[PDB]
Amino acid sequence: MRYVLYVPDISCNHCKMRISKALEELGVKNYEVSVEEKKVVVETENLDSVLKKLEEIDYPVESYQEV
Repeated sequence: MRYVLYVPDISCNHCKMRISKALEELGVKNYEVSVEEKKVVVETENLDSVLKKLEEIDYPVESYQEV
């Protein structure tokens, strides 16, 4: 299923990568990051694993929502 995280730590361009590296190594297969809108979609079967990974890269998510 796919979820639009809200990651305000992506206020910067370097921050965009921090997520992606950790998502690729998490093993997501469909995702997008936005520094413009401080946002991440992931498409995965355990969202928890993503939200965990986000906190464990120092990037606490505010909220998410399914799309």
